[PDB]
Amino acid sequence: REVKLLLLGAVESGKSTIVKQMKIIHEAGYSEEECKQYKAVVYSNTIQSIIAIIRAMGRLKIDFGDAARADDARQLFVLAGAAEEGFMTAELAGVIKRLWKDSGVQACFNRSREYQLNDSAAYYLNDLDRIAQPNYIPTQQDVLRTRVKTTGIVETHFTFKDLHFKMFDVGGQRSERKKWIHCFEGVTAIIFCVALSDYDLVLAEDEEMNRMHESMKLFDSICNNKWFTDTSIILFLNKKDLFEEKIKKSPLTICYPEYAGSNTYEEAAAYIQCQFEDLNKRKDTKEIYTHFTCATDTKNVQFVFDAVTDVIIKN
Ligand SMILES: Nc1nc2c(ncn2[C@@H]2O[C@H](COP(=O)(O)OP(=O)(O)O)[C@@H](O)[C@H]2O)c(=O)[nH]1
Repeated sequence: REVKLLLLGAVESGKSTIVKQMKIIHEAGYSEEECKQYKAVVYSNTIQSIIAIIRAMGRLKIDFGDAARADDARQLFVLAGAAEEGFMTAELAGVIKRLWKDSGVQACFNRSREYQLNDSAAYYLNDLDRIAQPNYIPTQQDVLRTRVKTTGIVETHFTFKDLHFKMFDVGGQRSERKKWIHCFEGVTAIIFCVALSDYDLVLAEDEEMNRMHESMKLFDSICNNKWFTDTSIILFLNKKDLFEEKIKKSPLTICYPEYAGSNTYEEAAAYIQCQFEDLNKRKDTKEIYTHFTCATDTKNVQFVFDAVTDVIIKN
């Protein structure tokens, strides 16, 4: 039997990451010379992250801890504002390192909810020593942590439990098209991704438009959509890892001011699940299957997928 799966969700919820995890787990996986192809993405990802923080400092009126840093800030734009592709040298690596390490820079970094910063900003920056190497070759995790906007509809075929799957990633924009989406009316299952860590984030261009709400609004559209009653709805409350760390310093009340529980991972996460599951009108007939995930964690996606597949077979 062939199972069709449609990944839906806002931008940066983890869709391509899950697609990548399917290749790694169910297919070949990323080869040494396949990883080399992201050597660049990794550099580009890293350069942009640091530039964003440095650029935010001004916007937020934050000062370097050391003034000799301003000379490094200037040097970053010279090396970056010269190259056209993501590269990496030893001088560049020094600049970035000294900046990363700076107190004023760390201060701006801890107020990242105020600006737009790649989630993996910190990961690449804390391993610059390693990714900066002359022969550096990205690892699977480095590839799973990259950030590439998928414009087209991506798909994958893998086999699992004598079942052949066909995953479709349409992206955020197309998840929205109320009409278009109709072309997918018979889908076996739909995996809807939500980024838990977005609760205290604003949607850039909109800057006052909370993202979790935007996702909540989209979940509502699909969930209660005529074309998917016969379609299973799986909810991946993704980024549980960054949520665990954020929740202990950024209250849920920022997202849900009516929240009265306490701000612990267990209570707050449960509050988010409920808010989503409750958007389901046909709650009588239709059941939503929720899962807390970490798309970059291959062990998690695997355990979790085994679970998803066990449900699809059952119904
Ligand atoms: N820490 C962390 N990073 C994640 C997780 N899921 C995805 N990412 C990162 O999220 C950013 C965007 O994810 P992506 O899968 O490109 O999302 P898409 O826009 O929905 O396809 C990338 O940097 C991903 O590596 C997660 O659970 N935890």
